[PDB]
Amino acid sequence: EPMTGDIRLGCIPTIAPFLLSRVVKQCQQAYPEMSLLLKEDTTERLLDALGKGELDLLILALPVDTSGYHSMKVGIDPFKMVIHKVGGIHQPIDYQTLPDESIFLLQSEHSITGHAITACQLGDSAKVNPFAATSLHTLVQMVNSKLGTTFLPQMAIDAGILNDTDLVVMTPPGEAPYRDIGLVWRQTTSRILTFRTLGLLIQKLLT
Amino acid sequence: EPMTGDIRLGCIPTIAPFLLSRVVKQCQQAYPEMSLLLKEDTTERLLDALGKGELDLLILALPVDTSGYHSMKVGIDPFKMVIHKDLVGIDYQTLPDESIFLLQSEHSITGHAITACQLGDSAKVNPFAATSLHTLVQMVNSKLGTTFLPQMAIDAGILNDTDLVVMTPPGEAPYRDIGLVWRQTTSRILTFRTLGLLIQKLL
Repeated sequence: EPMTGDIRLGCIPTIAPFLLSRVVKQCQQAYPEMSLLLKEDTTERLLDALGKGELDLLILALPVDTSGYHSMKVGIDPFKMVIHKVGGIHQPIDYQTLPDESIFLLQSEHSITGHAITACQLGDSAKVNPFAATSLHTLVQMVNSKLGTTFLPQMAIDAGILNDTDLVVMTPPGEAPYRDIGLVWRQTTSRILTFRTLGLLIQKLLT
Repeated sequence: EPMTGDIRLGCIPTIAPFLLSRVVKQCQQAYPEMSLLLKEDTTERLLDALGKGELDLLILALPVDTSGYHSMKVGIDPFKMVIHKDLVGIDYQTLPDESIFLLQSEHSITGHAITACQLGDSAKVNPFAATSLHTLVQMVNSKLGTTFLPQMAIDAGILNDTDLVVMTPPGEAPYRDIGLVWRQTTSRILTFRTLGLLIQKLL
């Protein structure tokens, strides 16, 4: 029964595009009798889906509200800020130097907006472009068009989201500028061995 | 004032990462006094925002429900089926079950690819229910199935640093139309036609 059967897995669109294929291919090779029924959605709808019984496991970015659930941290990944290679000004980043609507952020339903704001210490909301984005690939294209800057997760950079771009990587304002990756499941699960195995595989996948 | 002032423009996630940056770049170079207040969202939510006044202009497809609005077609982009480089060889029902990767019905590209490629067998669809074509590209590059892709994604380099090859899907009209949608009672007729010509030249 462990590592066998149908498991309905949820993963947020800031994690799934550059982790999920390696998660699924390894489980196909090592556990071919386990069928992962995936779903890509944002955090609140994913936790709700776990509440209704729609899903059994969620791959989330950890600092969210997981009340009534069990949550296991499986890794960290830092934040970076990207600019076209031609406006590199100063490495210790002052947010007040930047022009007015020049920091692109996803719609606030994506947890990466709040995580990047709190972790990289963005205090001036006037610095935030009024783009209501949903894809970080769109923002990478916007920054590559010299239209501003954005925060990128490290796991996006390591999978070549900056390929075919003139973007460069900077270190954001410090004081723990990272994001926790974690696994979420119901407290009444009967598949704790499977979820701990998936967590160990994901943690090892987060190099 | 044509190309001056605030314009609230919405774009679907299956078009935006391949055209929106170039649209905004050319607009702020040729018309620097027009501010594009942008939004990425799916077709029904963009239509709801257009009807309630939250947005003024939408970049969508043509074959969606645009009752009570004005649609202008600005071009086409073909549908192409992409597969891993090792896995190759009119594309009939040879494919196994749960193999075609499709986005949720929330995104119009699913219905567009289904109707334009004559996909009548749902059993060949993998039950992913995705939202991002880049995730599906990563899944196909891991030898996990097929997916449909718009030509504008391939032109923007979505197959770069992958091992995917392009195949012609079995459709009589294997393409998707692109269009601009706005309220019929608008006064910015010249601005919207200008942006439509701009997008049409870009496509």
